[PDB]
Amino acid sequence: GDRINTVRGPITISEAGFTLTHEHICGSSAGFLRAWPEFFGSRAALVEKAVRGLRRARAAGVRTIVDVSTFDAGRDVSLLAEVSRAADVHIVAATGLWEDPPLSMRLRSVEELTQFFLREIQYGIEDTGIRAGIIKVATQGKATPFQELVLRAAARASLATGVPVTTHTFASQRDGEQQAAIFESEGLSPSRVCIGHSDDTDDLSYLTALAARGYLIGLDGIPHSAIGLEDNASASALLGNRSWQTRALLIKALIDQGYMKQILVSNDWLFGFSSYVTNIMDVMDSVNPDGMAFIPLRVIPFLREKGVPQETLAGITVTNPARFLSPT
Amino acid sequence: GDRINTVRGPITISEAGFTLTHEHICGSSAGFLRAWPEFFGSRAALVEKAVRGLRRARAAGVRTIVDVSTFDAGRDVSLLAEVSRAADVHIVAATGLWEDPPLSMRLRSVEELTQFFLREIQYGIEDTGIRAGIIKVATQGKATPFQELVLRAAARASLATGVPVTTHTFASQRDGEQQAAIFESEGLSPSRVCIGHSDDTDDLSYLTALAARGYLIGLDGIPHSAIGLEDNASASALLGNRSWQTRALLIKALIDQGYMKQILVSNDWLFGFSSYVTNIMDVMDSVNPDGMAFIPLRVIPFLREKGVPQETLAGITVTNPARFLSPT
Ligand SMILES: [Zn+2]
Ligand SMILES: [Zn+2]
Ligand SMILES: [Zn+2]
Ligand SMILES: [Zn+2]
Repeated sequence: GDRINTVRGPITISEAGFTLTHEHICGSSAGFLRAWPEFFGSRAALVEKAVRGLRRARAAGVRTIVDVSTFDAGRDVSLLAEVSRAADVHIVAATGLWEDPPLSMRLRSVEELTQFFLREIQYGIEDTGIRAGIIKVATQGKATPFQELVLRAAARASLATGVPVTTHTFASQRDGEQQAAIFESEGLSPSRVCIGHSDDTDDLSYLTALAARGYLIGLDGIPHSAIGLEDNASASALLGNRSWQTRALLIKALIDQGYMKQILVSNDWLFGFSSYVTNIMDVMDSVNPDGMAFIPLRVIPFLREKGVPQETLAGITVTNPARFLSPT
Repeated sequence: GDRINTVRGPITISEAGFTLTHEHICGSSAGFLRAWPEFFGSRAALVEKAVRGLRRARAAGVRTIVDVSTFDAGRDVSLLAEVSRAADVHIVAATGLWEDPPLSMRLRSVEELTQFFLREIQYGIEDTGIRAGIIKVATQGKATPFQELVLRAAARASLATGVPVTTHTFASQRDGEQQAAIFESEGLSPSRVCIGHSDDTDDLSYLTALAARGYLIGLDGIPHSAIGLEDNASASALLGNRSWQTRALLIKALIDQGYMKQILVSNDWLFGFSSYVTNIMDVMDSVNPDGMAFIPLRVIPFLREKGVPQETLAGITVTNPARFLSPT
C-alpha cells in the first residue's frame, strides 16, 4: 500500500523517483534465453548491454523502470534482479500475459488465470520470491475469447491486490475501448489501468474518450520510428512511419486538454529482442542510440521548448508513476 | 555411433532394451512447470507420480522411454533426469519443435533452427550438459511455412549427427507424405525418420506408401480411446472413437505386409498434461490405468493371441528402437 514491489524487494513510493512505466530488459519467449543464450551472443553479453544502457539512463535521471515483460514474453526476473543490482536502477516486474501465450496458458479458465496472476503478485515468480508490481495484458485488434479471459483475470487480480494493470493495444483499431468495457464489467476502476501503445495513433477522439472516463494513457513508444528506413519492411511494420516528434506532441496535446495527471511516458525499449526478426535490436539501436535515456535526454527538452512547464513534466515522470504503481 | 545419449549420459545399444519410442513425462509449455507448479498439485507430486508410473513400466519389462517433449512442449530435462534416476528407466530426450513454437522460434530461419537443434544434440540442453538423442517435429495438416523450415532444419541436424527424426502428424490428412517430401528434398534417409501418430488412421494405402520407401511407422497411441466417454467432447476430440484393439491390429497388419522391422510401438502417455484441458490426465488415467505399461501388459499378449510370434514382438520392441536410435 505504501510500498512498490521491485525485483530487489519493496521500495517506498518516494524511492521510485523518475520512472519509465513501459520498458523491457529483453523481449523474448518463456525459456528461450535459458535454452538458446547464443541467440543474444551470450547471456553475459546481454547482461552487460543492459547494465550499460540502464547506467546511461540513470545518469540522465531515470531511477526506476517498469519491465512489462510477461511470462510469455520471456520475463526472467533473475536477469532483471542482476541488471537492477549492477545499474542501481529499480525494476518493477510484471505478471499477466502478452501477445504469445502458449497452449498451457491459452486453455485456462478465468479462475485459473486469476490464480496464476495472484501467485506472481502475492507469493512470487517461479521460486525466486520476487513479486510482480504490475499486471500486463494484450489485444491486437478485437480480443480473442482467451484474451477476454486474460483481461477479466487481470481485473480480478488487481481488485484483490491493488496492483495496477497496463495494456498492449492495436491503437489504430481503438482496442482500448473494448479493454475498458471488459475491465469495467469486472468492476475495475479506470484509475488502476494504463491503456498502452496509445502514442501509436493520432485519433484524439479515441484518446480523450479513454482519458475522460479516468484511464491512464500510455504514450510509451516515443522513439519508435522507421522514418529513414523505408527500405526495411520489417522495421517499418514494427516502428511505423510517424516521427518521434509527432508521438511526443501527443503528450502536449493531452496536457492541453487537462489530462496531465493521466499521462504515462516511456520508450518501450529493450536490450534484446528475440520475439521479432533477427538483428532488429541493431536496427532499433541505430534509430535511437540513447535507448531508455531517450525520454529524459530528448523528449523532456523538446516539450520544454514547446512550452510545457518543467513542473508539469516532473508531475508526469515522477508523480503519475508513483500514484499509478502504489497499490490501492 | 555405438552410444545413445540419455538424460543420465551415454548408454550402449545393448543397454536400451525394451524401448517405448514416443512418451512424455509431462506435456506442458516452456517455463510453465517452473512458473506454475501448483497446476500439477506440486512439482513433487508430479515427480512422484512419474516415478511410480515408470517403476510399474519397468516391472512390466520396459527399460527405456524416448521422451519426445520438445522445448515448446515444456521439456524439463532436469525433471527427466530426476525421474530416470529414481525409477531406473533410461530416458532419451528430444530436441526439435512441436505444435506450439513461440514467437522467438517461429521467426527463425532454417539455418538458425539448425543451429538450435545442433546445440541440443551436440552441446547440451540449457546449462545441463544433457544431450538430445532424437529430433521431434510436427505438422497438423498441410505444413505452415515455418513448419517447413522446422522439418528442413531437423533433416540438416540429423544429417550432421546421425540422430533420428520422429514426427507428429494429423494422420487422417496423410501428413507423412508432405513430411517425407520435405525430408527427402534435404537428402535425409527415410531409415532415419519415424512418421508418428500413424495409428490414428486406418488408411493402409497411406501407411504402406510410407513404409515402402523406408520410413519407420510410429504406432504410438495404442491406448488412446474415448470409447465409453462420448459425453466428453474434449476427451473425444483428443483420443478418438477407435478402440485400442483397432489401433493394435495395425501392428499385425504391417507385420503381415512385411514391415516388421519398420514398426515402432508406444503409448504416447504422460504423467502431467497442461497443454490440454484441465483434468485431462484424470480422464486419460481412468481410460488406461496401466499408463506406460499398457504396451507390455496388454498389447503384447493381445498380439500373441492373434498369432504374432514372440520373436517378432521382441524385434519390434527391442531391435527396431535400437536400430532407430543408434546414430548413423
Ligand atoms: Zn506491446
Ligand atoms: Zn512493450
Ligand atoms: Zn503428437
Ligand atoms: Zn507425444
